[PDB]
Amino acid sequence: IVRPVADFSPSLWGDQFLSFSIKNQVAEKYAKEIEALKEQTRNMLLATGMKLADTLNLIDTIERLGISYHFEKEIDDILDQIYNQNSNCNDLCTSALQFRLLRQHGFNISPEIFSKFQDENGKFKESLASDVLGLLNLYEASHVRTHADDILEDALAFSTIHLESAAPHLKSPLREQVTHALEQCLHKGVPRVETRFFISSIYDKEQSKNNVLLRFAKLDFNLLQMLHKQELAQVSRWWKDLDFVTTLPYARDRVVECYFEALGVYFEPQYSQARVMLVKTISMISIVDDTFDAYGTVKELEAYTDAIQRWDINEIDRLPDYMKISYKAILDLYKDYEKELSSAGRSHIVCHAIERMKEVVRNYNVESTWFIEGYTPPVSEYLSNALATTTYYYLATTSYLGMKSATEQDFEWLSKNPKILEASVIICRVIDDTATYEVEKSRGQIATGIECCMRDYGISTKEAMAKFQNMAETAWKDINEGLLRPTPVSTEFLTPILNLARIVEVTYIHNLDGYTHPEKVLKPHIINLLVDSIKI
Ligand SMILES: C/C=C(\C)CC/C=C(\C)CCC=C(C)C
Ligand SMILES: [Mg+2]
Ligand SMILES: [Mg+2]
Repeated sequence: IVRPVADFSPSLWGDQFLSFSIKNQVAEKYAKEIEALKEQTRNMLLATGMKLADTLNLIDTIERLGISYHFEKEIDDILDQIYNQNSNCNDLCTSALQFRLLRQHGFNISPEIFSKFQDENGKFKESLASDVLGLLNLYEASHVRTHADDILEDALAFSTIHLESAAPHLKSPLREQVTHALEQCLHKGVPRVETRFFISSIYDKEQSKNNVLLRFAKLDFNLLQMLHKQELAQVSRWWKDLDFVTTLPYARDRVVECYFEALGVYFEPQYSQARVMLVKTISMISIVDDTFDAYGTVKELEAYTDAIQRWDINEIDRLPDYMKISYKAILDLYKDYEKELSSAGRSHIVCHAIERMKEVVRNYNVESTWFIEGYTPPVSEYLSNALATTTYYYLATTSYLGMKSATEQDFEWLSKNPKILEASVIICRVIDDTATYEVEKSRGQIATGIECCMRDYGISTKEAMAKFQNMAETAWKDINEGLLRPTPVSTEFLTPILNLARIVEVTYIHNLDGYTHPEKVLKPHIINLLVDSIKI
């Protein structure tokens, strides 16, 4: 049997992550000062008689500095109270910020706060075009719209045109903040990435900066980075022992990239265990994808699918040699999962993640069949299979495994394919097909998402690409709507789904597969998040 040619580039990273020894003295020094700075920060938030604009600017700063995970109660109480006071404020800057912070935290504040800034048609008064800060905040707020927010239909285009016009003459670092926002808005960015940029390129360079807050953010970012470095070391050891880089040389070698993805789903230390489990699944399912996609044969892929469906060690002998590697590693990864959760009595929940992995594999197989036959389904039929081949129902289920508070009713909710999860899956799927379109019409892909769409509707490649853009916009409005209270589960179980959508946007920025081709988009992030500390 003849297999296809290996074209995946090797891991950029070698072994620079394989061993990290925490300087335990440094850590304890950071932690001790952090405790002091934490209380100073708290007392800032609990301070009385602050004006509205100063309270929102404080919370916004703490959030961009990446330290708001320390003050979830205090921030919640202050925004709640702001929500219920429905105060009037005649300042675009403060109104737009009030809107974004409330919406991001689930409070369904009314978009009518923006009507006083519009003319008749509900178009923004162009007299506002010289209010750079107001424009900046309207621009960030315009990314948290729901379907009930068509007052804001114009805010993105209006704020964008005038930020571009103003940017070249703005002072620093405001200029760099605006330029960055136009390339990457806050709401759809990965939080650690946005936080590293804010600390280093913006706040550190602010004439007005608060020194307590800056030192806090620098120390906290560097202290957490040490934890992530440990995790990546241990995950890097795990990957090494499996040695798929030699035994399965057809597969992408990307455990570091998988770690970055999992660090986007959550970065806080309380999710250390969840983070490590999640990375391992991403790795493994990336292997199964390379097998179906650029190596295995029709007959082989079917025995793989059946074996996965059956999910029993007895089945290895039914599969060719190399597939036995994949198969046993998968089954043992899940025995390990069951062991990690024993102590706490949560071993049973592994089966949810398993059922979603079986589903992924089935749909890989269907997609193979469609390719071998040259079948070009209608869009509806394409999606009923290709949504799950994003792995996003699978990764979202996985993300809960390590979260100690995840209950069985939380997994029940996720199994019913709730609206927020589906939106996140749709974003992943259409970003994929827009990016990997051409590159797969080269390898003779006949059932690419875009193709199905053109043939189904009778429309050119462009119009089809714009139709996928619309499903993504619809999907982001659905995610934003899914964060509004009352939430169907704790917000703690909603954020991973939202972060899954962020991860996809950040990895395919500028329409290029950054996981397979990490050097251009993911490499600078991995360096800023996992190599270089923030110079204090
Ligand atoms: C956008 C396309 C994909 C995501 C492919 C399916 C996912 C993987 C093969 C895991 C690595 C990439 C992540 C963004 C988690
Ligand atoms: Mg694939
Ligand atoms: Mg494929």
